[PDB]
This record gives sequence, C-alpha cells and structure tokens, in this order.
Amino acid sequence: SLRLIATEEAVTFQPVVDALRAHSRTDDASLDMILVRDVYGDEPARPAMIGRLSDVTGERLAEMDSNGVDMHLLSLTAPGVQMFDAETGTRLARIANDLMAQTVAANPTRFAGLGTFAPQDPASAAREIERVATQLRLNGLVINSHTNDLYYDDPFFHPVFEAIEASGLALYIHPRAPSKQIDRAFRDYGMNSAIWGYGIETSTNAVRMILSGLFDRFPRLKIVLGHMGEAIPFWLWRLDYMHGNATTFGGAPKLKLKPSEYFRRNFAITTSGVESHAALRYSIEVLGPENVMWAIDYPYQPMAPAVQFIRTAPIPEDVKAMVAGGNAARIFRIT
Amino acid sequence: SLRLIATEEAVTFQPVVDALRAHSRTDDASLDMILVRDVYGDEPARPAMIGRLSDVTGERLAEMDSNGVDMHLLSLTAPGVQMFDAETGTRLARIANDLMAQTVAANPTRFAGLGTFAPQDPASAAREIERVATQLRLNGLVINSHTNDLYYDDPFFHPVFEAIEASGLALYIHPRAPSKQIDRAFRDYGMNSAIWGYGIETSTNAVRMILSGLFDRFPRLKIVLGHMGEAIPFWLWRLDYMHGNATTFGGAPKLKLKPSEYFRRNFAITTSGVESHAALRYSIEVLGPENVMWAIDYPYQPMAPAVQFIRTAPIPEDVKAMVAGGNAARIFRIT
Ligand SMILES: [Mn+2]
Ligand SMILES: [Mn+2]
Repeated sequence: SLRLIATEEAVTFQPVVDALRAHSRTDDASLDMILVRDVYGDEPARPAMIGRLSDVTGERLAEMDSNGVDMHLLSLTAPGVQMFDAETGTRLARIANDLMAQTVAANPTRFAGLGTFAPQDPASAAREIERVATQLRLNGLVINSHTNDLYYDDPFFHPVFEAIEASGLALYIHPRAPSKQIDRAFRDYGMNSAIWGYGIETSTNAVRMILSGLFDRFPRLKIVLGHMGEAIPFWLWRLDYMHGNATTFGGAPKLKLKPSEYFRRNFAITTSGVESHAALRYSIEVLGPENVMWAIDYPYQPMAPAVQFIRTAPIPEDVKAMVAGGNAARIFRIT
Repeated sequence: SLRLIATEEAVTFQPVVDALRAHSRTDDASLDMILVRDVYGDEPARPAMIGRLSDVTGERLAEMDSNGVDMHLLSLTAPGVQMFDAETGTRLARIANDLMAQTVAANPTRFAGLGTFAPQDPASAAREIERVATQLRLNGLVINSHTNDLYYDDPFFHPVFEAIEASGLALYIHPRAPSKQIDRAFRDYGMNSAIWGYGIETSTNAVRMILSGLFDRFPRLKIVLGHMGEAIPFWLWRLDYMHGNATTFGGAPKLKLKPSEYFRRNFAITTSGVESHAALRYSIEVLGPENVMWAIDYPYQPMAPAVQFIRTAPIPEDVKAMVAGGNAARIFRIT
C-alpha cells in the first residue's frame, strides 16, 4: 500500500559505456579516473557493474518486485557525460537522454527518468535542457557535481541555470569525485569515493551556489541533494550564524535570505546511502517533511535494506507516505 | 547551580601575537593568512580582536559572572604556533604553555587550560607534550587541524600521537583554514573561515585519522572535536557502510573496529558554534550523552546565547548536567 519511489537510481547505456571505456585509457588526471578504470577500464576491478547499471528490466525489476518498490527514478550514473570534451559530451547527452526517454516509455508505471546535459558548453546545455523538458517530457534533470573543476556559483554556468529555472525541472546534483581544486586530500584510504570525497565535493558545490547568491538570481530553482542532503542540514545553524562575518569581513555578497532559508526554499534532500532513522528524523525536523525523499542508490546499495529502512521508520504514516513517494511524485512530476 | 564549563575558549599571549604580527608581513600562501592579516596584520581589519583574545580577568571574567559561567577551558587561538618554522614554533609553544599554566594557576576555579605544541618537529612536540602533562599539569591539549599541509594520519606525526596516548591527555583538534591540499575551493564568499572551510578541513583530518588505522595503533587516544563534531556524527552510517568498499577496492587498511566505533570509543564532541537543540539531540542519540560537551567559542561567539542554549535544552536535568560540565570535568581532569 505504501507507494515507494526510489529517487537516486543509476543506469547507463551502451554509447556512454563505450565512450568511458575509451576515456579510461587516456591520461586524464581527474579523480573520477579511479572509478572509471574500476568499472569501465580494461581488466576492471568491478566487472559486474556495467551489467548491473545497464540492466533495467531484469535483476533490477525483479528486485523491485521482491521488495515491493513501485518505481525507480533513473539517472545516468556518475560521472555522466561530464568528463568528455564539449563536443563529445553534447553529442552523448542527447543520445543518453533519448535512450532514457525510451527506457522510461517501455515501462512508465515502474520507471521515471532524469535527463542530463554537458555544461562544458553552457549554451548547448541550455538547449538540451529545454529539449528534455519540452520535447522528451522527462521528469527532471541530473548532473554530477563539478564540471571542468568549476562549481555552479561560476557565472560561466548562468545560461544553464537560467534554462533549468525556466523549464520547471528540479535538478538532482549527484556526487562525483572531488574536483582538482580539492582532490589532493582524497587520494588515500578509498576516500575518493562515497566514503568521504563524494559528500565533501557535492556539499561544497551546493554551499558555494547558495553563498554566491545564485538563488537570488534564480529564485525558482529547485535543487535535490542525495545522501541526506550531503550533511548540509546538519550545518544550517552555523551557516546562518557565520554569514554576517562572511559578508562583513569576507567579501561575500549580501543575500536577501539567510543561507538556511535558501536551503529550505530551494532544496530538497534524499536518503540515499544514509539509512539512519536518527538522521532521517533530524532532517524532517529541521527541513520539514515536504523536503525529504526516499532513495536506494541502486546498484551501489542493495534494495532490501533501503526499503526496510523507510518501512520501519519511526514517523507517522502520513509523513512516511510523503517521504516514501509523495514528495517525489510532486517534485519529479510523477503521476 | 548547573555547573557550566565552556570547552573551546580562545586566548592568546603577547609573545605569540608579536610572532604573528611579523608573520603577517611574509608571503606565506597559507589560507590562514586571511585571518592572520585581519587580526594580527599591521593594518588589521579586526583591531579589537587581539585585545579580546588576550583578556582573561577583565571583560571575559565579567561576562562569565553575568551569565553564570563557572569555567573557561582556555586554548591558544588558531592557528596556534603551527604557521612558524620548526625552531620558532617549538620555542613559542613552551612559552605559550608556561603562560597558560600561570594563567590557570592564578584563578584555577575559573580557568582550566589546554597546552599546545609545534608538530613541525614531532620529536620536540613529543617532549613538550610530556612537559605539559607531567610538569605543568595542564588539563589536556589543543592543536589546529593540519600542520605543514599534512594530516594526522601521516606517519611523520607518529611520535606526537605516541606521546599524547602515553600522557593520558585528551587532544582537542580545533579548526584551521583549509590546507593547501584543498584551499583552492575556499577562497570565495568568506568560505576560508568558520562558515565552511573550518569544518571541511577539520573533519577531513579526523576521517583520515580514523581510516588510516591511527586508533588501532593508539587505541587509548582521546580526540575532541568542536562544532558538533565537525558533522562527523551526521555521517556515521555512511562512513560504516562504505568502509567495506574502501578496504576491498580502495586500498584502505583493514581496521579492527568500524569507523563509527572508533568515533564513539576515541572521540568526544562539543557544541561550539552550533546552538541547535535539534543537532544536540541528534548527537546525544547517536554518540551517547557521555560524549557531548558544551562550549561557547568565545570571543568569536558571545557567551549569553551559548549559555541560554544549554540552559534551555529539551533534555533531562541529569543529561543537561553531563553536557554542561560533567563530561568536561571527566575528560579534561577538572575538579
Ligand atoms: Mn548515487
Ligand atoms: Mn574555536
């Protein structure tokens, strides 16, 4: 009876897989090359991952059925098309988006989809964002933190955000590995990945977006952050408290709202990879129950424990319905 | 009659101030130079700060009295003596520690103190840690995240942690601005400081310490983190979950315990700069009430709101007493 819509569910498609296979052989210094080699490289350390990522109607659907999961909201897996040059990224984003729409239409009661884009070329990205919203009628958008080691405060990306805001599509900002601005401290102990780097990279991106005033410029933007908001919900009081010093002594711009007010107004979060009732309850309290969505983070996380996490959450049934799927249905235009 | 012991209370002394005024004029590229110029520069943007940091028995004690604060646990303010060359840092650490001991001894019912050291020279730091523990009988230790842009998983610092463990003194790892490994992303919107950079720098340091197996090598270390544990308490589930991948594919060493188990066994946290009852409640729930301590972060934060934050906390009186001062009395050897 509980409607479950998992909102951070990765997929890939052959043309992107082939491109990453070739890219894995190059001398790119980006920290994502660790993942890219492990999954897409010759002699990969994780040889089953491409199969599990590519599968939609086999193991994925059987697991959804076994666990009573109604839908996956699908996204091209990190690092998407962002590691390629502008020309290649742009070509592949179109291809990946068409394949995403095709995948969704084969089973639209079970799958919804986010389109992606190649912000290496902001004008072409804005055009693809319009095409995703209007021509393909996809459910929203996904991008994997930084592009070209720049964050989304940079005015270079204004045409992208202008297009996103006009489109009405929410943007899921998924992690990728720490950019070159920060990667040096994430080369050890597997910290390049989900264990630490992903969170630091993505949250820092989001915080720069807020403090730069991007949400005064584009106030109707809706951003979604996985991994219980990449911990930003935990830092809200300190973000607010220290903002006066930042504008006064630090040369940060004056904002109309407080940092945490942008977070509640313009962001929503998902529970991907943070199956903690305590953290879920914290987030509901400080963000409000309309701002928290459930996710699995399949195939990197197994479905069963993610499902049982939300089914057993110590919150009222109406709030649980919102988190399990009601909020996603609203935010990602799912019927 | 609630005993209030504030655990992250900054102070400075003339010999360190003079050293930092001189350092302010050098071409050090450290991100801390923004703070150092602002407070200690020839043309300071924050001219009253040196006076406020230096004052112990004037305005500080008066504010403590007005607000019913029993004690401050004093620490040489960031960046301590860690920006100097090895010889200079070593010399000033001894001098700062002697002055701290004398300051505590002058009003020992109102002030406790943490000694510091210069990790630039691990062998010399080890000796000063022993002196601090055995001869000055100070209450514990303080260091400001990185030294020379290295983190405390580095085996270079092993003689330091060997000494700390043996001394039985708890080490407060206070923030510093992001090291050169990560500072590129923290040059804008005032993010070098408390609003964002501090927490990312310090939490990353601690996470590296945990994942490197430092607490299998030194299982009796006690580390204290301010700012509600630099958000580490929020990330515990994901740290644990992803640790399997880190060791299997990421070359992280195999640990005896889970990451969150080191966090609970070897760390305690304080509420400095995070006056959120919701964040406080979360922390007590996931760490246990014995691992959370109150702090003010004076003079960077005012006393009254921090005091009223704990006096009004929606927790039982016995738990409130532990947080307000009881835990600190145990952890920092205060009668
Ligand atoms: Mn994911
Ligand atoms: Mn402090």
